[PDB]
Amino acid sequence: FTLTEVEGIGFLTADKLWDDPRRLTAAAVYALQLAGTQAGHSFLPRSRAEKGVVHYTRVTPGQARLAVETAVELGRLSEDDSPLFAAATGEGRIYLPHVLRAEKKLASLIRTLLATPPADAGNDDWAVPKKARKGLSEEQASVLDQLAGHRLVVLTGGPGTGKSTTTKAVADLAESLGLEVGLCAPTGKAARRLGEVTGRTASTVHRLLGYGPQGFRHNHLEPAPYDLLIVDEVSMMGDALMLSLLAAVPPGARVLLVGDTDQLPPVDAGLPLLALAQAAPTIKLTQVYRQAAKNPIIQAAHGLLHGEAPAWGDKRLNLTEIEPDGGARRVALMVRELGGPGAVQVLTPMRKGPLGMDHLNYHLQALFNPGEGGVRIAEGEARPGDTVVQTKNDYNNEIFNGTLGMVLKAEGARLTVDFDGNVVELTGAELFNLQLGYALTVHRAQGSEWGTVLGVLHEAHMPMLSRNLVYTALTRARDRFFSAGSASAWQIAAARQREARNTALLERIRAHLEHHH
Repeated sequence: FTLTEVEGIGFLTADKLWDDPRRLTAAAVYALQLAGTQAGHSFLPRSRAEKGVVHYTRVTPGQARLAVETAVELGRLSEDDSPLFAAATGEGRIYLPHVLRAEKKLASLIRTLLATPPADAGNDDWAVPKKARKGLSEEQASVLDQLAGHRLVVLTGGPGTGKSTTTKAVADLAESLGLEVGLCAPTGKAARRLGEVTGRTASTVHRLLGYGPQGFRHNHLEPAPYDLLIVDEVSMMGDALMLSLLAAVPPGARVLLVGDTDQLPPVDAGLPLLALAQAAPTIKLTQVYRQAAKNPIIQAAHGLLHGEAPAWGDKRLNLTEIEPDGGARRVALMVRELGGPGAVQVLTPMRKGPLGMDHLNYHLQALFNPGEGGVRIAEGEARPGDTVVQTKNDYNNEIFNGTLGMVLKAEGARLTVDFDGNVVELTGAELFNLQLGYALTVHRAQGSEWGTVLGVLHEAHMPMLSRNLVYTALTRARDRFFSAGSASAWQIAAARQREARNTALLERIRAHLEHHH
């Protein structure tokens, strides 16, 4: 059962391979793991931890109590009942030890960044000319002023706002002052877009941090060599990667974090951007561009925030009702009508089930790349001409999680794929870390943008029908968004604010600086 923690194997398999204290204390560890995985919680109150053990192992509640208690005293879980900023529930918090540590380290790192001024002894040479605020609004310009004598600044804003132009004004002003600017996003397509709009070279957060099988090269011992780090799409970053980034900022150096707080929350535990947007000096763009204002998609997205489903029927924003169980063929035909795979990106909330990703890919592949005798992968078959997605990091071939590839040939049980120039032949186990990429899930689509998007949505995706999911899906589209499924699925998404994550980061931050000195 000690296999619960070692990366790869877990409780799942160790259980159905095995009512003994060793099982129970590990089922406690497992209850917390599932907390992070499903709901993105950094912790669970004691009662909810105990309830998880009862659910996932079906012991008595005293056995679940003993399990959690045994896990704590052994160091396999952490209790915390410290009065943070708000303190009075009669109940302690339990964490995976490393998740409590990360949260405390991140809060501590955030506070020193907020409580210290920028410098190289105690210098300035960050000045704000009227030439620097050229064609910026009161708000967008204020980011340049806030950066003057603050090391951590946050820029939030929805799609209509001008974060691109604001980000460019920052990078321009900083390099004119002589500073080294580093540009940064969580995904490769986000990174690329940031380089394009700034007219510079950007990197994934992991590249910029020097990532490999050894971990991150850059950290407090060897900072990322930049006087100003610019990071975009921070909505996607959980506590863990935030910590790895912020810990890599040279002392006295600056960081500008830019995000859309209404996007989906991170996949990993935490809501750092949301915490930072509340504690750090944050510029919240509220002005939509004129050409953005007219865009139906941008308007539907803002309606979502008012818990209002989109108003369909526009040539740029419409919905065609389909039945999910047999409706994937129809989606493939809808894509053909739009000029095929090249002219439209299909998105779905989930991988499995009716109109899930696997369902859609089968039909997309059948209709646009018919054929036989390809190399079998995670699900279905890969053939030349097929798009592919890498689903976990290949450390040997240096292919990152979520890289899109083009299958050039599949011969025997060997797949030859071009990922973004990296032509690489794959076999064996690393064939099961590939999936067909005609249809992408909304989560895998985060940070990516297309001209037109076909978004599937139906009661069939019930658990995933949240406001944030439908907000992200919609903001993947620049020009046109077509939906397939049910109108009412959207109404259920719009009415449903996603669940509240357990995170104490904000509370820890406000502890560190407000009630201190």
